[PDB]
Amino acid sequence: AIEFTKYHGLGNDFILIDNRASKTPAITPEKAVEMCDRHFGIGADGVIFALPGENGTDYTMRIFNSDGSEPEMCGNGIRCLAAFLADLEGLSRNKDTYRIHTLAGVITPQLTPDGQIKVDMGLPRLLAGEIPTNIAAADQKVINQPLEVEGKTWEVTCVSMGNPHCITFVEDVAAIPLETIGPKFEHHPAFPQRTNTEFIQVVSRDYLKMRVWERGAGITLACGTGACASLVAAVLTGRSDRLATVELPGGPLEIEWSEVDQRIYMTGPADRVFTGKLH
Amino acid sequence: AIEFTKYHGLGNDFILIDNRASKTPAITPEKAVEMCDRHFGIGADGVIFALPGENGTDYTMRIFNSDGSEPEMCGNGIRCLAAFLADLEGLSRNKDTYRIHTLAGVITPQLTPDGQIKVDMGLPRLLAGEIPTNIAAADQKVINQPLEVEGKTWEVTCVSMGNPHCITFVEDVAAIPLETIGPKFEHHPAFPQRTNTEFIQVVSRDYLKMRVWERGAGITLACGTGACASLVAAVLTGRSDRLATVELPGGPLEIEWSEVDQRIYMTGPADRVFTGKLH
Ligand SMILES: *C[C@](N)(CCC[C@H](N)C(=O)O)C(=O)O
Ligand SMILES: *C[C@](N)(CCC[C@H](N)C(=O)O)C(=O)O
Repeated sequence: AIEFTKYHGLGNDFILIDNRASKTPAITPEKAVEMCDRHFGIGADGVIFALPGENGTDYTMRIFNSDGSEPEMCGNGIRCLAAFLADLEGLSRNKDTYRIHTLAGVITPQLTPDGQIKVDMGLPRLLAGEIPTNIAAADQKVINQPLEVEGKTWEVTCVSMGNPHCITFVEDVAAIPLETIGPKFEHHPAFPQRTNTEFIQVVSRDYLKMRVWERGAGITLACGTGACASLVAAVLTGRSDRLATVELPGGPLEIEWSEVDQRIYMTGPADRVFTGKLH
Repeated sequence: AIEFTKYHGLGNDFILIDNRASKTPAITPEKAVEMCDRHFGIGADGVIFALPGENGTDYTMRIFNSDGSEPEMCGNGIRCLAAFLADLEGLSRNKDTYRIHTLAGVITPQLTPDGQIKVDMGLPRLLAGEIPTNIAAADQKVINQPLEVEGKTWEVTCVSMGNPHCITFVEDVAAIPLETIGPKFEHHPAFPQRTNTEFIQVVSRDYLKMRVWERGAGITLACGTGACASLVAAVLTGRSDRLATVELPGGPLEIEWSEVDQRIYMTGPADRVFTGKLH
C-alpha cells in the first residue's frame, strides 16, 4: 500500500516517499531495512522522506540508510529529493530553489537550466569534536593524522558535512580492497558514531578519483557528502584547488569550496527510474 | 511505459512482464541488462516474460539473465511465473496447473493448497554432450570427474536441467570464496556455453546445503535448476537419497527425483514484492 519512486544520483540509489501528510516518517527504520534489501525488497542505499517544512524551510528531509540508521545529511539524496519535490509540485512550482531542513541544518538545492542540481551543502566542520573522532582533542583539526587499522598505519584527514568522513589519499584507488578494509575503518574505535571512509587518488589539482565505503550502506557508486568532504581534505592537505571534479564509480560531481562564503557547493544529476507500490 | 511486477523465489529475484499481447518480447536483451542493474535500474537476477502458449501449452516462458543472455530454464522463475499467471487470470482461472513451454521443453508448475508451487522440472540430462561439457565424451556421463581450476583439481559432476550445472561437494560451503572462484568455473574452457556452479555440503542423506555462482547472474540467493541438479548429482555419487531438502542462502527447496517417472519435482515459494512502471 506504500507508493514510492526510485531515484539515483550517480548510482547512489534511493526510495523516495511523499510524506507531506505528517512530520512522522510513515515507515519505521526496521521496515526501511526490509525495503532496501536488494533481493527481498525494492533495493536501495536508503529511504528518503519528503516531509513538511520546519522553521521557515520549504520541506524537510529525513533519510534512513539501508541498515536502518539515520544519518544527518546526504548530498546525492538531496539532489534526488529536489527532483522529486519538483515532480510533486508540477506546474505549481514557482521557484528553482528549495530550502530543506535536515538534521545537519538548512540545505539549499537549486534546479539549474541544464537539468543538473547545484546544492549549497553548508560549511564543512573541521574540529574533531564535530566529526566526531577521538584522533585529536575536540577543539583540534584532524589533518594527515595516523590511524592504525589492523596493524597498518594510514594517514587520514577527517571532515564533517553534518556526517563524519575519514579521507585517505592513495596512489591507485582501484587497487584498494574496499570490501575488506572499508568496514574496519567504518567501525574503528576512533569513531564513536562510525564514519564514512573515502579513498582518493589525486589525478590533478582539479580532479580527484574517489571510492567510498559508507557508514550504514557499504560500497556505493557515489557519495555527495563524501565528495565534498574529500575536496575539503584535499585543500586542507595542499593537494588540490578549491574547485574540482570528483570522479566516482557512478560518474562525476563538481565540488566548489567557495572563497566568498566558505560554503561547499556540489553539482550533479538526479535520475528518476521507476514508480512503484508495495504489494 | 513498461509495467512490471517484482517477484522473488527464495531471494532469487525477477522482473515479470505480462507479454501475452505478442510473441515478441517487449524488451531487448540490452534493455534487460539496464533494467536488471541494481543501482541504475530496477534490480533483478533476470527478466521473465509471460508469453503466449505454443504447441498446446497454456503459456510460454522466456527469461533473460541480468547479463542479457537467454538461458533455457529457471526453476525459481517458473514458480514466480505461475503465481503471476494466476494473478493475471484472476477469477477466470479454472485449474491449478499450467503447462509452460520453455527452451528446455514443457515445464508444469502446480499451485498447491498451502501456497507453495510444485514443479515438474522434467528429466535430468546426464550426458556430457547434453550439458555441454568437454570433460568426457559426448555419450558419457560426468560423475566425480576432475576439473583443474587455477591449478587446483576439483572433483565435479555435471547435470543439465535444460541448462548446464557443475556440482562439487565440499566440507564447509560457507568457507568457499565464491566471488573469486565462481567466475573461474563459469568460464572454464571445459564448458563451451558456460556453466552454473553449485558447491554442496551434505548435512545428511536428505539435507543438502548449497551455494551457487550462476551463469549470467553471479552470486544468487537460490537456484531451482541448480538445486535439482545438485540433488541428482548427490544421488549419482551415492551421497544422498532421492528426496531431500536443499537449503539455499534464501531458504529451502524440497527436491524429489521420482522413482515412478525419473523426473525431478521441485517445490518452493514465490513472493510478489511490488508492482511498478518505468519512468
Ligand atoms: C547519500 C549519501 N551517500 C550519504 C548517506 C549517509 C551516510 N551513509 C552516513 O551514514 O553518513 C550522500 O550522497 O551524501
Ligand atoms: C532462475 C534460475 N536461477 C536459473 C537461471 C538461469 C541460469 N542463470 C543459467 O544461465 O542457466 C533458477 O532458479 O533455475
